Amino acid sequence: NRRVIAMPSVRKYAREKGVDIRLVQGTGKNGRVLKEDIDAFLAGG
Repeated sequence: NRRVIAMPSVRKYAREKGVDIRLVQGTGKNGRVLKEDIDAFLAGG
């Protein structure tokens, strides 16, 4: 197995944008992928 440190909202996010939290830049407590983390993943440059 391999549980991810994301929230029910962040999941919908990656599901609505097409991103995979599993590989997002989780900066939250204990590497927690938050909304800002999702935007950061898709953003950059």
